[PDB]
Amino acid sequence: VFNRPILFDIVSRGSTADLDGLLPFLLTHKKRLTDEEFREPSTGKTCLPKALLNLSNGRNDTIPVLLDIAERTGNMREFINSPFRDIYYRGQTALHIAIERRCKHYVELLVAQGADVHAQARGRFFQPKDEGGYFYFGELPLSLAACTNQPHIVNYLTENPHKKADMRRQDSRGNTVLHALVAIADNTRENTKFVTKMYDLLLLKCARLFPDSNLEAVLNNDGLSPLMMAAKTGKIGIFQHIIRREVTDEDTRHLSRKFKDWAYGPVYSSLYDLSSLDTCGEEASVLEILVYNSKIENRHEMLAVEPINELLRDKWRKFGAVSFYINVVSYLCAMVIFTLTAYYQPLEGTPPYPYRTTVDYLRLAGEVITLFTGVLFFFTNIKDLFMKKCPGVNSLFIDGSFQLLYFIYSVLVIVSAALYLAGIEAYLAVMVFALVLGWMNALYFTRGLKLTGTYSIMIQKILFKDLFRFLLVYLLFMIGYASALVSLLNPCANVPTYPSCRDSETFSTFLLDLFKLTIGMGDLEMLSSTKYPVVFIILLVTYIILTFVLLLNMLIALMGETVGQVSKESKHIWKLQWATTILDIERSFPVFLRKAFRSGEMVTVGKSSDGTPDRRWCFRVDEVNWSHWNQNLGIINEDPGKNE
Ligand SMILES: CCCCCC/C=C/CCCCCCCC(=O)O[C@H](COC(=O)CCCCCCCCCCC/C=C/CCCCCCCC)COP(=O)(O)OCC[N+](C)(C)C
Ligand SMILES: CCCCCC/C=C/CCCCCCCC(=O)O[C@H](COC(=O)CCCCCCCCCCC/C=C\CCCCCCCC)COP(=O)(O)OCC[N+](C)(C)C
Ligand SMILES: CCCCCC/C=C\CCCCCCCC(=O)O[C@H](COC(=O)CCCCCCCCCCC/C=C/CCCCCCCC)COP(=O)(O)OCC[N+](C)(C)C
Ligand SMILES: CCCCCC/C=C\CCCCCCCC(=O)O[C@H](COC(=O)CCCCCCCCCCC/C=C\CCCCCCCC)COP(=O)(O)OCC[N+](C)(C)C
Ligand SMILES: CCCCCC/C=C\CCCCCCCC(=O)O[C@H](COC(=O)CCCCCCCCCCC/C=C\CCCCCCCC)COP(=O)(O)OCC[N+](C)(C)C
Ligand SMILES: CCCCCC/C=C\CCCCCCCC(=O)O[C@H](COC(=O)CCCCCCCCCCC/C=C\CCCCCCCC)COP(=O)(O)OCC[N+](C)(C)C
Ligand SMILES: CCCCCC/C=C\CCCCCCCC(=O)O[C@H](COC(=O)CCCCCCCCCCC/C=C\CCCCCCCC)COP(=O)(O)OCC[N+](C)(C)C
Ligand code: NA
Repeated sequence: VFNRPILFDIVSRGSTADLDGLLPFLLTHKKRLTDEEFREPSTGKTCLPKALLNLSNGRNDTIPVLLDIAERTGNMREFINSPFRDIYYRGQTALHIAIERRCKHYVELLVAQGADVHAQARGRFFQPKDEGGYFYFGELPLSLAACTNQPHIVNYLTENPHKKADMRRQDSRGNTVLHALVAIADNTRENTKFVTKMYDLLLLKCARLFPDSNLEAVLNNDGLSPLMMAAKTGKIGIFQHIIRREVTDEDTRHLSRKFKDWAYGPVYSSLYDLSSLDTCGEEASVLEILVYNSKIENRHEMLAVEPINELLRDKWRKFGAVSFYINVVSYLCAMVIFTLTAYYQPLEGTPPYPYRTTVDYLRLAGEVITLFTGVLFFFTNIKDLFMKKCPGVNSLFIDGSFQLLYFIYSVLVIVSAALYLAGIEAYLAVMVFALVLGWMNALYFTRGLKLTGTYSIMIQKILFKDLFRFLLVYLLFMIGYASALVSLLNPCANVPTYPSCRDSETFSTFLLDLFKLTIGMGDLEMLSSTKYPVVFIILLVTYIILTFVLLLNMLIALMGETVGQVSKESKHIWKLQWATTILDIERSFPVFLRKAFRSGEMVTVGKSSDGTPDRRWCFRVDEVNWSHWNQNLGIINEDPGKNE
């Protein structure tokens, strides 16, 4: 009377008037609502999911009934819990369905019987949009309700009579509720609204509940926290909100990262928490994540917030400026040292090994210092291949290209030294390409000034969305005419004189004469040796119009369309270049020296409810406001000033 297909029409239909009869039929035959001849063969779906999917205006009258019949045969902690055993909805239960349908009345019901509030929806659907899934809320019903802008259940699953969902529970990746809100978040307006609210709501609620380590400290199975997870994923709206977290109620002020050290009239000093941002060596940091392994589309907005920008300038003036300007002079000299050898490198015989003088020993000092630079830039770039390297190289204006070019320069100094030692005499030609790269690799060191650093990246953008497009067509106009005009010149079999005639290098030299014409440093050198002389000049004049008057001047005009558009991008890319420069210098120091150039200070920011004073390494920011007069919230230092 009640087989599989007939019921799943009923509970789908929502008619609680023909299923009066399951009990006398589901008791004498000794069946159960959780059998294999009663669930769909593919997923594992049951009456109780099917009801909530087929929900009539927020009300399916069958769920109060089926669980009554479930009890009188007997199952609640096996019926409600029954997960879909698919590889695609794995772990999903009726409760995961009761909240996504946004039905609160039954979440009370499903929890009233004590179903589960930590079942983990591990399916390929319940997977981020980086694996082959759609919607990753975490994996828990609590993490779901928070990640769907549904506060009242997020309260309920915490504050209810029956079994409570704690916030400390990790999903299969370590990610708690707050790790998950950073995952579902985007940097839109309405998303960042409830993300921050439900973010706030919980770590406040974690403190009134378990009075211990904040939930925001709970790392995951990658090693990251919600703040370091926002930095890696590019979530500004929450990333901002964490760093400027002012909590006023003194029971939870310890969940703050912006403080108010003092406020005399309309001037106050704000004091930021650099607990994770600037950790000198020991811990993983927010600042090394934004700058190295993050999303380049939003780093400039994540580095252009509270203390980060002030924090990098506070590193540049200490050590970042100086050490950089020792890196530049040491490189320029190394290229002087590499210049002098090539100018005093002899050019007779086998590769000129014999030195036998003082000057030739001074040259040898230049070749040994040189080969060091090559192998140095070799090893430093190969260890980078095992460590930081491999973004979208050479379309990446944050040392993506220069890493590639110093690697080339590293090869050619090793090749040239191989051939200079293997006896081949073309050490020079390879060495000559190395020399020119290296002086062009001194554009690397234009980061110490917004002027020249903004300059060396426009060069690289006007070399992409600009003069390669030109090289394309210009090679079509040029091969077209170069083949067309040499087709008119008569061979030298006809007889010895090239510049009138055609033989065997005509094309080659003639391209150069056409390359000179477009740019202007050539002469037409009009020729009567051709068989049709008038048609020849019809074609040169079209080359000169369609290449100097039309393209090479349009080439100037496209740059103007570029440098007006990529200027704002270029100021933002420099701030990454500049920052990546600092953290590389800093990272190269030992920990005791980083810990000597700390950007901050210990401050007694409050008591940790045990009398333990909270000694956080922090960063001051003087600020002024002639409108926010009631600055009487968190005045740590009642005596305003720093009183040095
Ligand atoms: C940029 C190019 C990319 C595609 C590859 C195109 C290659 C172009 C080079 C053309 C070489 C010349 C070959 C034809 C002419 C020639 O030489 O003909 C002959 C025979 O040739 C040779 O014996 C070989 C000599 C050259 C070898 C080294 C080239 C190395 C080029 C490397 C590529 C350049 C970029 C490298 C950087 C890569 C990374 C960048 C980032 C990429 C983005 C990530 C004459 O020679 P000769 O020695 O005089 O022989 C004597 C013959 N006799 C007279 C005695 C009978
Ligand atoms: C204190 C605030 C000062 C503010 C005022 C301004 C001061 C500026 C001083 C600048 C110092 C840095 C410049 C020196 C050269 C330098 O650092 O060259 C670096 C590397 O050099 C070293 O490895 C040498 C080891 C020793 C260095 C420090 C010596 C200075 C110490 C004295 C300063 C004062 C503090 C401590 C002294 C100890 C006692 C405790 C203090 C507290 C009181 C007792 C060059 O970079 P490179 O690796 O080539 O680039 C990275 C390459 N990559 C990763 C990008 C590929
Ligand atoms: C990925 C990097 C690795 C590169 C791969 C290529 C490496 C090695 C090739 C060298 C071996 C070939 C020569 C051996 C045979 C020989 O000996 O051949 C010679 C002539 O050979 C040459 O001239 C070889 C020219 C080499 C240059 C290649 C390109 C180098 C790299 C190019 C890329 C970098 C660009 C920079 C430019 C800046 C602009 C853009 C910047 C970027 C944009 C801003 C024959 O004459 P002969 O006197 O008889 O020789 C002596 C022979 N004897 C009599 C002793 C037996
Ligand atoms: C108050 C501060 C007290 C400290 C004072 C200074 C102390 C020590 C100075 C030590 C000098 C050597 C430091 C080397 C640092 C270094 O390794 O630099 C490298 C640069 O390559 C080299 O150096 C090549 C290696 C061979 C050495 C140089 C040539 C031989 C020695 C010359 C020394 C003489 C100097 C100058 C004489 C002329 C003077 C005119 C003044 C004028 C003042 C205006 C940093 O490249 P990287 O960051 O890794 O970026 C590369 C790109 N990539 C890989 C990251 C993408
Ligand atoms: C390759 C490595 C990289 C090197 C980098 C350092 C290079 C240069 C140092 C420049 C420092 C100042 C730059 C700040 C400019 C600025 O801030 O503002 C600029 C104003 O520009 C200037 O005034 C440029 C200088 C004018 C005089 C030229 C020579 C000065 C250098 C020293 C002398 C060199 C000569 C002769 C040598 C003779 C010696 C005997 C040998 C002779 C033979 C024996 C525009 O204002 P704004 O629009 O507001 O800027 C926007 C950026 N903003 C404000 C946000 C930072
Ligand atoms: C996907 C396309 C792939 C196609 C590639 C095919 C290229 C070449 C293979 C064929 C050449 C074989 C060698 C020729 C024979 C030879 O050895 O001839 C030599 C002379 O030297 C040449 O002729 C070689 C220079 C070029 C010649 C024209 C071809 C032009 C090729 C241009 C390729 C264009 C690519 C791309 C377009 C640009 C835009 C970017 C793309 C799209 C986006 C990426 C011997 O002369 P001699 O005996 O003295 O003759 C005298 C005869 N007399 C006096 C008796 C009548
Ligand atoms: C859209 C661009 C392409 C247009 C192409 C179509 C136009 C013309 C091509 C056909 C020309 C044919 C010429 C005649 C054939 C020839 O060559 O006959 C030669 C001699 O010729 C002549 O005496 C012709 C007199 C001069 C007038 C030339 C044409 C008119 C010139 C103005 C052209 C204006 C338009 C265009 C140019 C500006 C372009 C920039 C725009 C933008 C581009 C996108 C044969 O020698 P022979 O009689 O044996 O020697 C003389 C007799 N004696 C004394 C030895 C016995
Ligand atoms: Na213009």
